[PDB]
Amino acid sequence: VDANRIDYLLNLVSETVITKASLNQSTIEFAELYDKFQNSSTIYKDKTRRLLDKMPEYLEKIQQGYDINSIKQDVLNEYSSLLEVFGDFDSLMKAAVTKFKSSSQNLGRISGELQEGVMKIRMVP
Amino acid sequence: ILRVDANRIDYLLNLVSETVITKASLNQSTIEFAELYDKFQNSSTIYKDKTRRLLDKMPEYLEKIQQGYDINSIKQDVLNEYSSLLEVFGDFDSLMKAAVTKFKSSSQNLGRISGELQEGVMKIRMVP
Repeated sequence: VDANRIDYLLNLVSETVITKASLNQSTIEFAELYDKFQNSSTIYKDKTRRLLDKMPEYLEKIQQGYDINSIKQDVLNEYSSLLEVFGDFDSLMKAAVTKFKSSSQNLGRISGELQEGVMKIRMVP
Repeated sequence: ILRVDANRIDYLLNLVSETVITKASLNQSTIEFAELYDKFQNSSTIYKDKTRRLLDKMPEYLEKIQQGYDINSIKQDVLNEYSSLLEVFGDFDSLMKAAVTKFKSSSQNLGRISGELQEGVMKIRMVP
């Protein structure tokens, strides 16, 4: 066999180990993203329960003549942040998907090269 | 200008086959996470619509109770908005966790295969 053909196979395996390292890093990124979603989900579900449980106190104040605008001020000040409870989940997720897709596609390219290269040595008599 | 063992080349073929299988599984995991991103985006839009509606309704509904509206209808509608909001992402947390678990499994398998490929390809090289 050609010496340079075997050195190409060694270089492809080197590319595989690097791609393996990047894919491992991607598993950690997606585990972190799962944790972030799970935490934000539990937090919003807990906080929205607290909001509903607060409503009778707001009613008591209104019944005593408290300004409804002050109630609105209290509600929005405490609870409007619910809108952002997931933080940067979506942008972090999109970036992690893009990075994972690139590494996975590169692995496909390497594996195709490995397949054809080793298959062509299997064809030498 | 190199000599290689035929049987070791067939062994490397089986390692490359395992690599291709793992790659196909990793590709499906990229699609799974892309689907989950899209699902999060769609459900997050609904989540914000529902949260804005609940926040707007609460002071309005307090005023309506004071104006003499049927209080049960107010309580019921708040609870109905609240349960819709609690369920807006459905089983996303479980689906995301399962997707991470599958990806971790295939990634670890790739690490094992890559170690075997490294030793396998280096040992086919014989002199003269």
